[PDB]
Amino acid sequence: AIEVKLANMEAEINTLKSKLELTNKLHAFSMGKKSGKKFFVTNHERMPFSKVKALCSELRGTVAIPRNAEENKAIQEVAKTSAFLGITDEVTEGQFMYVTGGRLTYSNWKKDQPDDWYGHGLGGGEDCVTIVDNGLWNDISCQASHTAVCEFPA
Amino acid sequence: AIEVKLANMEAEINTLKSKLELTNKLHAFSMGKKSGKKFFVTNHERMPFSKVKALCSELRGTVAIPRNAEENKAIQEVAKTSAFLGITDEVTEGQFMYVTGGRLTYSNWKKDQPDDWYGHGLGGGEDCVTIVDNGLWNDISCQASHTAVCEFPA
Amino acid sequence: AIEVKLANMEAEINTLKSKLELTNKLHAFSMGKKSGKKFFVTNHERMPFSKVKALCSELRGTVAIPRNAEENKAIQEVAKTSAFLGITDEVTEGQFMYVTGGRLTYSNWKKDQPDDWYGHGLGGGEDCVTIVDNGLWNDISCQASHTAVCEFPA
Ligand SMILES: [Ca+2]
Ligand SMILES: [Ca+2]
Ligand SMILES: [Ca+2]
Ligand SMILES: [Ca+2]
Ligand SMILES: [Ca+2]
Ligand SMILES: [Ca+2]
Ligand SMILES: [Ca+2]
Ligand SMILES: [Ca+2]
Ligand SMILES: [Cl-]
Ligand SMILES: [Cl-]
Repeated sequence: AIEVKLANMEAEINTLKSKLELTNKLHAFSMGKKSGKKFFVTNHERMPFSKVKALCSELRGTVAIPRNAEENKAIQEVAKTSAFLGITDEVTEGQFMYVTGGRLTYSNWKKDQPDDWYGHGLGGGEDCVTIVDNGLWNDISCQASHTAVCEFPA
Repeated sequence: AIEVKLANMEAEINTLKSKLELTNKLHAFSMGKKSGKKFFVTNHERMPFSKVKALCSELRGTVAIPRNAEENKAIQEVAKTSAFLGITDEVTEGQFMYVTGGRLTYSNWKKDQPDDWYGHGLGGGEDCVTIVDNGLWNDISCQASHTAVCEFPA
Repeated sequence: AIEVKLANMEAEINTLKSKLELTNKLHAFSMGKKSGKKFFVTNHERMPFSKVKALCSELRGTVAIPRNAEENKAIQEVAKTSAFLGITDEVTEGQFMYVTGGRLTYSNWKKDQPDDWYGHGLGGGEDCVTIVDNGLWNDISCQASHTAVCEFPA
């Protein structure tokens, strides 16, 4: 009994691991993940930047980051409306960095952006960035509520 | 050593349980579940009430129930058409009841509703309720087939 | 106490098996699987036939196969564009077989199809099959890239 039972349970566990792996692969496929390509997902909820970061982290992902023109379109395609990107200049004004560290390698800044505008009325300038429906970027208040779009690896 | 092996397997199972909880959260998210809000989902197949209860209960859910405005809205936006609500007046006509227990509070009936049209010839009167595209409710025979839309806790 | 821990472990694994089954049922439902019907899913990615086969097999599914008009409509609605079907005449030219075995029965060929056309330039004739926007079929090169649509049992 004992050792045989324990050995069986090891196989039961290993089997459940593979089944859950498959379940994850099937769910990623159903949500449009393309082979060897990172994928973006949203629940279409609007919330402040801090909450987006917290939510994506809780899903073991990150706030969507467009690294090139293709991903930028992929993100605008998933969001539909304005969405926060994992890029901010909170650490040093004027210097945008990825939430995952490092300076920008790609940008699609809209005409007259970024400007750290104060007139929004939420207080402070603008330290966060949103991708709008046309794919263009705009620095906005991290306090404002925009669509949460999480990114998961390729 | 048996005990060590056993402890290592307990740790594995705990990892699997966490991974499954994550799988569930990411799925809810991908299907639009909003933070702190009920989760409404549908496959679009229409069937009699008893079947919907059996189906949602198989998924550890309940037939949708719009307890307030936003919820009634969410349901009507996920249903796309006439879908059963978890409400019935089989204990006392006119006295609708949440299948989960409790007297009907919020409501969005249609004019001339409920009429309890006992005359369809398929099974008594109209003891069930369906929400339609316009969000309004109508009392319908529980024998009739309508869209299955389940709800899951916030 | 070894035996108590082993018995709790058995119960833990079963609870996990039960939870994963529910997760799979919920996912299929959210993906549009009707009761007692097989369901079709796509990530909307285009690739050669061998790739689609490999991908669906990895998910424990098979390349979509219409066995009647309803299923043909279901697949057509899911794909939204040209997609490979699990039907080919690669074993014996002119005779179409299902990838899971057996001679093709139900068909929905477009007028003048199949024609084993070589004029595409991809080399060889046309041994695979795509369902197009209107639901009609066309034999095509297995080397061409079409939408990956997988089928999972009822
Ligand atoms: Ca076993
Ligand atoms: Ca700034
Ligand atoms: Ca700005
Ligand atoms: Ca009644
Ligand atoms: Ca009525
Ligand atoms: Ca326990
Ligand atoms: Ca051929
Ligand atoms: Ca052809
Ligand atoms: Cl800010
Ligand atoms: Cl071919």
